[PDB]
Order: sequence, then C-alpha cells, then structure tokens
Amino acid sequence: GSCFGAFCFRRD
Repeated sequence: GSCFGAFCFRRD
C-alpha cells in the first residue's frame, strides 16, 4: 500500500 511512482507495484 506504500505506492510511490516507480514503486506503485508492491505488497504494501
């Protein structure tokens, strides 16, 4: 859920 642009694809 911690989407951050380039990191908008994770299990957070």
